Amino acid sequence: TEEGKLVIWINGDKGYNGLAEVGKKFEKDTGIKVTVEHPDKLEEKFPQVAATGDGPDIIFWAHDRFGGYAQSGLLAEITPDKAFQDKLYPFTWDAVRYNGKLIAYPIAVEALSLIYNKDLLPNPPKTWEEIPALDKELKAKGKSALMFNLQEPYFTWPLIAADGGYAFKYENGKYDIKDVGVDNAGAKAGLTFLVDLIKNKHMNADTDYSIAEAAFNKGETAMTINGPWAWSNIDTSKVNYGVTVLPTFKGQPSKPFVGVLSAGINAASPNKELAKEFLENYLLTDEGLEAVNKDKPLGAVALKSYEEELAKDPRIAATMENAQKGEIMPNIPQMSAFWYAVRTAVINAASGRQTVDEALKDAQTGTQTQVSQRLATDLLSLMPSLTSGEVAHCAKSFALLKWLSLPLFEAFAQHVLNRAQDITLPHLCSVLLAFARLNFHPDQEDQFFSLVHEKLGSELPGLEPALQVDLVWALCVLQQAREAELQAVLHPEFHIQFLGGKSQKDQNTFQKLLHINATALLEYPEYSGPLLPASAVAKVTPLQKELQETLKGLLGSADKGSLEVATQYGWVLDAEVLLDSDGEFLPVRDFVAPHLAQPTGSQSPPPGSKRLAFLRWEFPNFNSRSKDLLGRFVLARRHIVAAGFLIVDVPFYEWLELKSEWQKGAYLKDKMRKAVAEELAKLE
Ligand SMILES: OC[C@H]1O[C@](O)(CO)[C@@H](O)[C@@H]1O
Ligand SMILES: OC[C@H]1O[C@](O)(CO)[C@@H](O)[C@@H]1O
Repeated sequence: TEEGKLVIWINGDKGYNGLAEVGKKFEKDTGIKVTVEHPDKLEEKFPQVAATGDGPDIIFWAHDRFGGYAQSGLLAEITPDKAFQDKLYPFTWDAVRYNGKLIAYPIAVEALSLIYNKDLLPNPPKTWEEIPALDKELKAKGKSALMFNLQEPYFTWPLIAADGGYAFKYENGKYDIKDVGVDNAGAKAGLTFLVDLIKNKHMNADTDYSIAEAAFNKGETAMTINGPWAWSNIDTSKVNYGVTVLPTFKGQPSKPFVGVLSAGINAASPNKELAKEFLENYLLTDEGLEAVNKDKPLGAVALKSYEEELAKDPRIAATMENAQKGEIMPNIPQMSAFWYAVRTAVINAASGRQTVDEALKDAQTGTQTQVSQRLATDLLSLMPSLTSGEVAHCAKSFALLKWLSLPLFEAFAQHVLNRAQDITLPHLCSVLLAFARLNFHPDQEDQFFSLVHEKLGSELPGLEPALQVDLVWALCVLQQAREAELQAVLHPEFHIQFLGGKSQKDQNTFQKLLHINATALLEYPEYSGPLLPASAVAKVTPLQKELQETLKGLLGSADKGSLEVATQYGWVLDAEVLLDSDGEFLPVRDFVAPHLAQPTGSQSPPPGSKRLAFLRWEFPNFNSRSKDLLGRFVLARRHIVAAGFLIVDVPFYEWLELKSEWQKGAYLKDKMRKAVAEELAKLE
């Protein structure tokens, strides 16, 4: 930012001294002094001081940061002619583009490769499909085939994306933030193969960077996946290692992300043509790059002529080959959500918290919709200027993603109260329905639901019938329904309406009617209003499957428990048992069962009998990243308890820690005992 000289920022781990030698030759020929600095955290200092017109004339950094600098207008558009652009590998120019315009010069290229132990594995595998058999071979020799960091998506992405996956679609020099390839058939096939490697004991789901590096550099595993930064540590080991092309999957190359060390020009620089001359004519030449490479190695470089020299090192050649088959890392701000969404998906799928399809689906959603704490924070700040309809829209969308940001939902409630004067019923109802879906109770709880009752009392009968059900049901979820609202939906007219339907929509409306009716029966003791007539109350997951098989083994006989028990309240129990006072199973269906629509037995349960319900909770039954159930299932559990059941909760994350059948039986028996003991303590 000073005329007549050039100031260059570059990270401290690069060959800034070799870069200075280029500056000295530049001064010698042009008379322009060139100064090179390596300030700490320059990738964060640069947007600070360039926003106000200060900083260096040229900055060196990985290309992904430059996309954000350009958005702020901090990087000048560069003007290399086609003659110069032909000197560099074409794909590298695709990394220094913003809104179709070049904003930096490619310098060096970096990507993951396959690193292998030539003593354990003289010829590395060409394909991913061979590795399992190879691991069986090596496990018998006291070794393993492959170990790499499974915790961070940067290392797993080469396999996930091999057969068609991609972060954001790139076309005509631009990224399409709406076109996300996290959940297509290629991403699924790759992740499935990764998960299968784990299930088959060829890889461990806990393996991270440190574990894999130690294993390979100690000679314990025949292969790893890593980058040039890791070569020094292997040189200091005793492993005769090679570096080569990543294996194919479905005959498609592995697609690692590519990092392009680039040089940008400060938009606030008065020496843009001097910076252009130094970069194009002195740095990006065989002599210039050699000078920098002599100080600290660049790895593979974008300049074709010098890459031919460096590529004599077969490790550099493999780096460039993998980069040319890889996916340039998108330089757009939308990648932040990608990293978080995909990281969660891989961990969830590899550990069994989700299937491959479920995990990638959510990562897709998370990447397309850019959900992040910054999103909720941005909305929280707009709240005073948002309309009632915009809040209703917000609430609906967050509830749909099961994303319960307590600070934002409390601001929804306050927003509604501050506009109780003119807020329309639809806008109020959208918030109510969102609160119920996520089981959110605001701090000004009495005030919020007083408004709901007030606004809804006079207009409820005139609403569409299915909507009346949706709204009363939401109040039942939140324990706010009033007898007059229950009555409005439970009087003998409303039923015949939805009762006789095949739509699956009337059937859902009716199911919610059973929940309302169940609330009146079980949670309002003084309720003397109308109820549904007794005559009108009459796909399998792995968790559901294993829970049933484990329970069948414990019970021993079919008569000591009932599986998939449909109640007259709409809810279905995974299982029910009747324990006598000694904790031994009784023949449950020999006894009366008020919770059921049909009577199934005449005998009265012995005194001291304890009726237990096993209730399974699946991953989607919870708010995102929490152990709090959605409203629908808070309501279900509240009803089963009110029906006189002791609860054995079987959430997926508890069952997931039980790796053997013995553990699963022991866990269920413990939960039964604990529930019964919890009760006896209640009665004191
Ligand atoms: O290539 C640069 C990238 O490499 C990583 O270390 C991989 O974990 C990232 O943290 C960084 O952004
Ligand atoms: O979200 C709260 C709910 O979470 C559970 O622990 C899940 O098993 C229930 O016991 C509890 O009521």
